[PDB]
Formats: sequence, C-alpha cells, structure tokens
Amino acid sequence: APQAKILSQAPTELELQVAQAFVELENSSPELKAELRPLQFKSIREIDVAGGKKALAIFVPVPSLAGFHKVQTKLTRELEKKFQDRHVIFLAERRILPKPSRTSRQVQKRPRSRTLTAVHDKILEDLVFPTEIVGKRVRYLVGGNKIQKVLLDSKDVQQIDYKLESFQAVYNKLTGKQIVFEIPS
RNA sequence: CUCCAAUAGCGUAUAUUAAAGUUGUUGCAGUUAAAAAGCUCGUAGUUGAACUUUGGGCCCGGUUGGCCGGUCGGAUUUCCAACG
Repeated sequence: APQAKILSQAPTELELQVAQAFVELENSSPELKAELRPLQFKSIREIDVAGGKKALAIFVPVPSLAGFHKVQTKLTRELEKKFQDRHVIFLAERRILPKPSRTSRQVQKRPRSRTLTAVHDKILEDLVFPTEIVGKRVRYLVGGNKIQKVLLDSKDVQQIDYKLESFQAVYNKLTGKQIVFEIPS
C-alpha cells in the first residue's frame, strides 16, 4: 500500500491519517500526479496551541523541501479542511551536531549548517514559509529573559495572519525561545 | 645673658631609599615651558572585526498560557507548565 511507504517502518496511526489525506489528492489529481508522487515526509508531532486549536508539524527529509515548497500553499488548504481544529506546517528534519569540547573530540569538522544556532534560524524561515523575514530583533529584558521578534513581509501575509498564535507555540516546543511576530507596514 | 630641639648622645661628610606622578606597568610629558623623525614605503616586533548548543533538587523575581473579573477599553495576583 502507498500509505505505508511514506512513514519510516511501522509507526504510526496518525501517520496514516495524513497519508490518506495525500492519496485523496493523488487519486483526484488535477495536476498533482506530476508533483505529489515523489513527495514524502518523515513524522508528525502534535503541538497544543495555546488556543483551542492544535498544530501539525510535517517533517521533510530535505533533499525535498524545495519540492514541498512548490505545492506548500495549496496542500495546506487540503489538509486544514479534512483535519479540523488543526494548523498544518512543514518543517525539514535537520541534524544538529554537538559543539566539540576540549575533551569531547571527533573526526570530520562540523559544518556551520549543523550548528544549533543555524538550525533554529532555519526553523523560523520554514515555519512561516511565504512572507520572507525582513528582520529580527532580540530584547534582553530587565528581569533576564530574552524575547525574539520576527519581522515579516507585509505582502501575502493573509495566508498565515491567523497562525501567528500557533507559530509561537510551535517554536517554543522545539527551541524553548519566546517569539513575537510583528508586521511592519 | 636668656631661650629652643634631641639627649648619653648630638653634629658633619659621602652613598643610598622615601620624598620623586623628577623614570611614570600601576603612573609623567611632547601647540607655545625640554621634547612629534621633512615625508612616504617597509622587514623583525607589537596589535588585530564578527560568527560555531541550555540536564540534580529546593527558595526568589519577573513573561508569556489559560482555569479564573472584581469592574465601570484598562484595575489585583495566586495553584500549575517551561522560559531563560
């Protein structure tokens, strides 16, 4: 069955639910047979948004995040209607290699793409996927906590304008860092 | 003659230390008092932008998230995450 060939080996029941959501468009197929055939994903984590909704995180192997970005906007519409009370987002399963200490040595020098401070930057670029980020500010409060601030492009913002409350919860669950989104005009 | 200072000790000479921020690492000065090479290149020497992840528990402050409005769009904070 083509449902089971997307997930890793066995798991899980939730991975099948999104798997059926793909083949209802692969078998409908206005144009999607030429682009949704090779697209496959790795896992779903369910993140509880602070409101009544929840968030779906789709993890992509990333030789194919560019492939997913072709149908990203259209596919999210056909995932939100057949999965109510949810917000669907697409992320890439990136690898983070630990910083070498003066004792914990390795072989094979660690590329800058594997550093943790670069992977978290690529999460923000991939959470919001349209509306390219036009800036970042970090507030160091008097108390001692740090609050980021992501400035988004004003054009095409109406595709994610409701999902700013969801994105702050997702990035907190993966990084533990506070985010506020601000849209300059 | 009287008085002062130290006193079984007191003066003199030379050296040296403090004084001396008058050798300056701490810590000098260089327009006119002494002192910015006529100017530029240049080796040694001295100096050189930014960037690469947060596991023990308990008490304290916030800042977000709600269970909570008390109230005529703002007014108190507590029990709970983790967020450093």
